[PDB]
Amino acid sequence: HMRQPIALISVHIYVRQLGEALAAAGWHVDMFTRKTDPNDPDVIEHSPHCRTIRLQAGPLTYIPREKLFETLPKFVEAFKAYHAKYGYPLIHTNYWLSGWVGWQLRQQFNFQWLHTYHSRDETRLMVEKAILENADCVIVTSPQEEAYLRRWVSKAGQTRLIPCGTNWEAIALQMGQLYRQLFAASL
Repeated sequence: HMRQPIALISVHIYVRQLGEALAAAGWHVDMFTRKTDPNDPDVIEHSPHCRTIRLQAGPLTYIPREKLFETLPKFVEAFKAYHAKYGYPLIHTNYWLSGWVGWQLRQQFNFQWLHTYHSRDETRLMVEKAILENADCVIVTSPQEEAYLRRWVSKAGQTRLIPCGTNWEAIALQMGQLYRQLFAASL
């Protein structure tokens, strides 16, 4: 629908399943995550318009989320080689760490930026505030996490409820609709 090459970013199963259901509905989807082994493949094609791209960004090993922040400037540089060619009009970031990447990108480029929230503290809170303030839309997966965000992080920004679940077709349809809403708001 609406506008073509979209990028989902998950530095660290939410994104993999979303992008495949999105592409089933017709979106051209490139999903980016980090490499965690030097024998990892660079591109995994799932369908003619859906693939996962694994970027070398920090050590070629499994790094847990609580140690990933320092790898993000490298993830931004690796991603910028793909964004330099594909020019993604929409980028959808997953978890606050990928959102830092989205935040850095949005400071340099003009794209529709959506972010999905999920539930060191000093860094996370400042970054989560920056994302809420500058992203076009932040997705929460339950009222309880929306309640937490508004209580403990910030009241700023636009949040939308797309609930946790195992029906990825349904989720993708709701996400797709948001994408198109964002794109039409160009006026």
